[PDB]
Amino acid sequence: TLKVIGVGGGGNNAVNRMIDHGMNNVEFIAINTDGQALNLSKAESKIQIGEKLTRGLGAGANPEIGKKAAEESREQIEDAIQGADMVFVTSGMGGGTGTGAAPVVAKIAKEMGALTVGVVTRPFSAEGRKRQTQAAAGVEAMKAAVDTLIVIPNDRLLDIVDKSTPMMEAFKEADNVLRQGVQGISDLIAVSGEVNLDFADVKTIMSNQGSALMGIGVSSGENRAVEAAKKAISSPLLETSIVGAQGVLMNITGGESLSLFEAQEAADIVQDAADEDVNMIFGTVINPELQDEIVVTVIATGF
Amino acid sequence: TLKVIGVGGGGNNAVNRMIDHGMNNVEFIAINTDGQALNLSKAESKIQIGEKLTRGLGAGANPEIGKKAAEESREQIEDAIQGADMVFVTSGMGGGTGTGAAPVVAKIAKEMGALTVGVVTRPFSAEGRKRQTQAAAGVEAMKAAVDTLIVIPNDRLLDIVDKSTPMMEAFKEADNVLRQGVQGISDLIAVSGEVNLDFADVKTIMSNQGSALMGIGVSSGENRAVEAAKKAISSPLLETSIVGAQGVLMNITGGESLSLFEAQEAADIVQDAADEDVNMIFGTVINPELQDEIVVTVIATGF
Ligand SMILES: Nc1nc2c(ncn2[C@@H]2O[C@H](COP(=O)(O)OP(=O)(O)OP(=O)(O)O)[C@@H](O)[C@H]2O)c(=O)[nH]1
Ligand SMILES: Nc1nc2c(ncn2[C@@H]2O[C@H](COP(=O)(O)OP(=O)(O)OP(=O)(O)O)[C@@H](O)[C@H]2O)c(=O)[nH]1
Ligand SMILES: [Mg+2]
Ligand SMILES: [Mg+2]
Repeated sequence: TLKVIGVGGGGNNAVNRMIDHGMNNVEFIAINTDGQALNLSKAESKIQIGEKLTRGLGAGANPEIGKKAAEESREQIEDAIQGADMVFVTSGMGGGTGTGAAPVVAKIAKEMGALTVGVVTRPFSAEGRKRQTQAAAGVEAMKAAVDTLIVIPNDRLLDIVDKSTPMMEAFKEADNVLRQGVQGISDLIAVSGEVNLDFADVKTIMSNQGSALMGIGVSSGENRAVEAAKKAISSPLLETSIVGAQGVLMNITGGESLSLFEAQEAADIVQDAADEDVNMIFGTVINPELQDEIVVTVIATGF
Repeated sequence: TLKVIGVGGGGNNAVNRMIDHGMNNVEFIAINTDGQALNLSKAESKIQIGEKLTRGLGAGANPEIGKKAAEESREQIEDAIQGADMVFVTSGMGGGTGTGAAPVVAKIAKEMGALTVGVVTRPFSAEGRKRQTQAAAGVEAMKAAVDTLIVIPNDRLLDIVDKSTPMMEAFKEADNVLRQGVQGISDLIAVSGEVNLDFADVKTIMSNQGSALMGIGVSSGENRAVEAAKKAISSPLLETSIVGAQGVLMNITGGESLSLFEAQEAADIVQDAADEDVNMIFGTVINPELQDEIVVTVIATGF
């Protein structure tokens, strides 16, 4: 009676999240151009489009490919729609597959008679200008091919999460913040007994200082070192009041691939942000359970 | 070498979170007045204080009890400190146990020679005026008994989570938002086949409307009905632009205890917020996996 079709990479991930969470009496269909990513989809129906233009590879962030690739497979798409009274076209706008194919997939199911509802997201502004522009063009194309369209701008995703967070889960977040503050110091000073830092350095930093401020920044990807350091500096506690810090304690924790040059980089970032006479000591921790994300946590004292 | 002591209810929950997450080379101690809650603590060291004043019950949000209850057990507290070079006093300020005992526990370990570091949180402003005032008094007492004090105001917890959220986890949140939007409609209309709503009502609401806006609000506790409805109305998509909605679709999902009067209440809240000529239909879903929290999700159309 109801069919939900995830088109694109992020569209498939949302569908897989709809399945892992208990969802019944809905028929799932995964549409994508990445051959490998469709193998990861838990959806019953899987449709690969545009194999002649991509050879099983991704659409390559070009929405013009996504438009044609969906047109080349008009046959198979209509077959999966058959029998549906209402259809959900869930996609992430800004890419090449979802940005181009989702409007096509919508117009097919709409002209086939079903109630076509689009449920899409605008990308984060940090993803670049081109991805935002392509998304805007796709949302306009989506609006002209659906009965109703739901637009989720990722820039306002933080507040949607806040209103959808119960008070029980809120304290669980506060629990993890207290953990990150304590672990950020203990994993740096008392580190078993091969080679690490000592105590007298930490003593001078925190002995009878008084009020302290904390910042946490987690980042991954190419420029993960600069980004994680920037995120930690712009936390509400330290964005306006690290320049007066006379003592700084920094913990950088990363996966197996965490280079030592990457550690000095984030250290130099926090060091420059602090006072000129700052007394900064830092160290590095290798937690392999983190795949390739780093967690820069910094404590500031003095004032 | 390092000891972390969670004093109070929330203090124990943070310690248990420090243990479930892989944390090594630290000695955990749980201090509290709730006899049952200390049975739930995974900490190796457990200390119940003030059994004569509370008989194993909670301190009752009176910080004066927490001060004496920690003084009555000065003996056992000093025994757990012994051998520590640095001690962490993690507590939630605003209560009765943590607000009063944590300053005492800190001054004991500080005069015993260890490096005393306080890691506490201010309560949410939504928790009341008295709990904020008691926390402010306790933070002042904490500051006068520790070497350094870390203050986490829960009002700014949302931004700390944002900077500590990697881009991989950010899309996982967006995945769950798309799920909540689609599930909020499918669980309302096509509901198997005993007794529920029909299709022609949903057809008139969404046929050729165009742009739509979504709001999600999750709440639990005593006044959970009004709160969850208020949270959904003040989402970034609907807080400024539901008054012009000519059609509203509302899904209220709750646990086993979800009363039917509770459903009409939240419906009347959203109904009043919309336009006078609004065409609102709604329904109720019982998901027992939710213990006692409700999830009000609302779709708006028209404009
Ligand atoms: N909900 C959700 N959105 C995502 C996810 N990953 C990326 N996005 C968003 O979707 C936009 C486009 O990414 P994709 O959907 O993967 O692009 P695609 O069309 O599937 O991939 P290409 O065929 O190479 O163009 C990005 O700008 C992100 O904002 C995800 O895992 N979940
Ligand atoms: N980190 C964290 N903080 C919490 C948690 N629960 C409550 N809090 C905060 O702690 C403050 C006081 O709550 P509790 O710590 O439970 O008070 P308590 O002293 O342990 O309990 P009483 O002995 O009855 O006074 C509240 O205002 C909350 O803001 C939690 O689970 N984790
Ligand atoms: Mg992809
Ligand atoms: Mg308690």
